Amino acid sequence: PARSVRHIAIPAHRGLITDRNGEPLAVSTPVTTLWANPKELMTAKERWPQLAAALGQDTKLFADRIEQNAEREFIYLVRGLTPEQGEGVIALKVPGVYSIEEFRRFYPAGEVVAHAVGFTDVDDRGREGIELAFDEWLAGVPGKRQVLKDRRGRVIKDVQVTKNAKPGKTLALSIDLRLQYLAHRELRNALLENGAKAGSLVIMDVKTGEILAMTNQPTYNPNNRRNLQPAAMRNRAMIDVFEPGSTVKPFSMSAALASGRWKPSDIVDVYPGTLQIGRYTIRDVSRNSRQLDLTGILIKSSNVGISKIAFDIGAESIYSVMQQVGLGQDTGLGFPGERVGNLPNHRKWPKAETATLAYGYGLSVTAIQLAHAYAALANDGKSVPLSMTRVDRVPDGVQVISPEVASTVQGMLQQVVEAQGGVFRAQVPGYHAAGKSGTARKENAYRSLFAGFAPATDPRIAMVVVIDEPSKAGYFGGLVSAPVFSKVMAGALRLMNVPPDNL
Ligand SMILES: *[B@@]1([O])O[C]([C]C([O])=O)[C][C][C]1[N]C(=O)[C]C1=[C][C]=[C]S1
Repeated sequence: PARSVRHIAIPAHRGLITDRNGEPLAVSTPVTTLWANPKELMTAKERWPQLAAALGQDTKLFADRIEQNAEREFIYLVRGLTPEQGEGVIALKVPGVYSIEEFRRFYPAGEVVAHAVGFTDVDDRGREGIELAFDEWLAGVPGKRQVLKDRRGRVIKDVQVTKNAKPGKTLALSIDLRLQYLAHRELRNALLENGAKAGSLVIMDVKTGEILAMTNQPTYNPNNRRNLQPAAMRNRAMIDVFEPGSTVKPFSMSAALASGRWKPSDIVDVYPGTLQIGRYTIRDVSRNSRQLDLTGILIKSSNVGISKIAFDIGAESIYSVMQQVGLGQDTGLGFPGERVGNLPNHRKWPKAETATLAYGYGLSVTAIQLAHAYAALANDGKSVPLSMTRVDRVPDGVQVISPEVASTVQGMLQQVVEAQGGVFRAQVPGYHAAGKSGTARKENAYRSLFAGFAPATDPRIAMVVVIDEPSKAGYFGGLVSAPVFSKVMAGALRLMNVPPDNL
C-alpha cells in the first residue's frame, strides 16, 4: 500500500489503589515501550550495532531479529523503560525508532500487602487480587486516534483524537496499612519462632464487615516477580481451605444455648476422655476429666463433651448456625480463586456425623469465613456482609444468633482466655479479650489456630491466626497462635484508639 489509516489506542491512566486512609498501595507510573518499524530500520543498517549496544542486545542477534521480521511495521525493542532510558535512545536519531509513554504499576508497600493487592501483567491488566477482581473499575477507557501512515507505516500526521482516553477510578481498600504492617511483621516473626511452613492472619471490623488486615506467609515482592514460586503467591486467607476443628465449638454451643435445653453451668460427663459411636471412637486430647460445665468443655476443647451436647440438641441446629455465620458459604467478595469451602448437609444426620460437625471436622472453611463467623458472634449475633473496599455506608446486617445467646457465648470465650487453665497467652494487656484455640492434624503435622475478638465487653475487632505445621515441640493453637493474637490485637486496638475495658 502507498498509504493507509490505522487504529492506535490512547491508553488510560489505571486507577490508584489506596488503603482505607489513602496510603498508596498500587500506583500507575510513567514508562515507555521503545518500538521500531523494521521496514524503516532496514535502510539505516550501519546504525544497528549502536542501537543494539543501547538496548544492551548482542549486535548479531539484534540484526538477525530486525532481518527475520523485515515486513512488520511493529516490533518492541523494549516493553516499559523510564521516560529517561526511552529518551537516551531517542537522542540516537536512528530511523524507525520511537518512544511512547506507557503506565507501569508500582506497589509502595511491596510484599506487606501483595496477596490483597495482587498485581497487573506486562499489559497493565489485573491478573491477581484486587487488581483482577476490580479491573473494570481500575482500567480506564482506552481512547482512540486516527493516524495517517506512509508506505512503510511511519506516522506522517495525526488526523483526530476521535474519543479521548478516560482514566480508571481510585479504589480505597478496607485495609488499614498500619494494622497490615503489624499483622505482616508479627505473622513473619511467629513463623520464624516456630519454623512453620505457612500462615494467615485476618483482622475484621465486627461493626462494618471490613477486612482491616489480611496477610499470609509465604509472601513475595510484586515489584520483582522474576524468580518466584506458585506457593508464595497463594492468598492463603481466601483460596486455601482447612478443618476449623475446635475453633467452631463455640457455634455448636450457640446452638445448644438457643435450643432451650442448656445453660452455661450445666454439666456433661466426658469420662474417660473417649466415646465409641459403633466402630468410631471420639477421643479428647486431654483425658483427666469427668464433669465439666459448658465453659470447661470449651476451655478443655472436649470433643466428647461437645458430641454429647450435639446428640441432645441435634446436628440440624448446629449446621443451621454454622451456615448462618457463613462457614462453607459464598462471601460475595468475588476474589479471584476465593474458595467457598464445604459445610456438608444431611437429610438424616447420623450420630458419627452429628459429632464430627459439632467438634469441628468434616467441614472445611477459609480463614476469612472463620473471621467473618467470629465477627457475627462479636457484633452481638449480627453478621455484616464482608468488604475489601472501604465502607462509608455500612449495610444492614442479619441477626444470625440471638443477641442474648451471642452475649452468653462472648462471656464464655472471655473465660476461655481469662479463667484458670485458659488460653492465658491470648490475653491483651488492659483489655478483656475473648477467643478459642484450635489444633488440627493433617508423621505428626499440625495446623495451629486462634480466633477471637476484643474488647470482650464491647467488641470492635475479630482476628484469626492460622499457623501451618509449626516445627518446634509446641503445636497447640494456645501455644503458637494465641501470642500473635495478643500482640496484633493489642496493636490494632491502640492504632484505632479503642478504649481499654480492663481497669
Ligand atoms: B480442637 O481442634 O483443638 C483442641 C486443641 C486446642 O484448643 O488448641 C483439641 C481438640 C480439637 N482437635 C483435635 O482433636 C485433633 C487433634 C489431635 C491431637 C491434637 S489436635
